[PDB]
Amino acid sequence: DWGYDDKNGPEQWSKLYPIANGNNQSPVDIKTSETKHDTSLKPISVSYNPATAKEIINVGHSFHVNFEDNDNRSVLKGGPFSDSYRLFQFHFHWGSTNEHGSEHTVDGVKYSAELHVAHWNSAKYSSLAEAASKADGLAVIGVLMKVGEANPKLQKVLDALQAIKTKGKRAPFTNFDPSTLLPSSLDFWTYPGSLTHPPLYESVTWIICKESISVSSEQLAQFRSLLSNVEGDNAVPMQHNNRPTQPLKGRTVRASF
Ligand SMILES: CC1(C)OC(c2ccc(S(N)(=O)=O)cc2)=C(c2cccc(F)c2)C1=O
Ligand SMILES: CC1(C)OC(c2ccc(S(N)(=O)=O)cc2)=C(c2cccc(F)c2)C1=O
Ligand SMILES: CC1(C)OC(c2ccc(S(N)(=O)=O)cc2)=C(c2cccc(F)c2)C1=O
Ligand SMILES: [Zn+2]
Repeated sequence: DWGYDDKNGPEQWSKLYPIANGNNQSPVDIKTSETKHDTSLKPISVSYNPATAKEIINVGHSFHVNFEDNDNRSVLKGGPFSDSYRLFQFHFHWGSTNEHGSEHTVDGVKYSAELHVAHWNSAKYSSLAEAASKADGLAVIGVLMKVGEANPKLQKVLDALQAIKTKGKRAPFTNFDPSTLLPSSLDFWTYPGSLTHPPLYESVTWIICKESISVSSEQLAQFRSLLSNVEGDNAVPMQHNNRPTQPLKGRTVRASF
């Protein structure tokens, strides 16, 4: 139903998903003059087991790399968290052009694309499903991506894309540690927010990295070469899937630095 186009995109979401106009919506513009340093913030600690990598799948508006959810082999802790959060997938957002495709912005600056590494609170909840709509249910690391030099760490992901050309296509995807996609500095901002597309639950603690990572124009072109349609239908390229930033509505963005 929803999407990113002229008829079903972000401007239209609040019709079926009224929380689109909520007070903890994501993404946001991080104004660095207005962030608050939090000395009680601990360093971010991620520990992912490459063996938890399971599959890669075209979900129509995007593609996802899913991880096995059985145990806490791959976890995120530290930062603002009391609980350990279990990794369950990562994915990207990008734009119609190579220069304008991220979701979060920093001091009004839009980046080329964005990496999201999603986790759920398995310490407190029974399942991803139970956590999905709890204020403290999900944790997502966002990394801003800036077009420039090719990023060698993306290669395994990119090579898999030809195996998931149309909506619903899935392929095995194993032995990969997405922490290798993270920048060297783990300075970060954090703020309370939401999924950046429907159902838009305000269930997400966001961790946004201070440093960007690279991506080349040719690599972004591989993202856009995916199709949003089901095989057999007319081809619709997966051209863009980033949401505009949303008002902070009183929220405070905390900085670890
Ligand atoms: C909108 C609705 C019902 O939700 C999902 C979906 C939910 C959660 C996650 S995830 N990986 O947990 O974030 C990913 C996808 C799909 C979906 C799943 C596989 C292939 C596909 F083409 C679509 C849907 O059709
Ligand atoms: C299977 C999986 C991952 O789980 C949930 C989900 C489960 C339970 C609850 S809750 N907290 O019980 O209301 C909330 C969400 C969805 C889901 C995805 C898109 C739209 C939607 F409405 C639900 C999924 O695709
Ligand atoms: C609640 C639960 C498990 O989480 C997500 C989800 C996670 C992270 C982000 S994001 N872009 O990082 O904020 C956005 C959405 C979905 C989901 C729903 C519909 C389609 C889909 F592909 C995924 C879910 O069903
Ligand atoms: Zn995302």
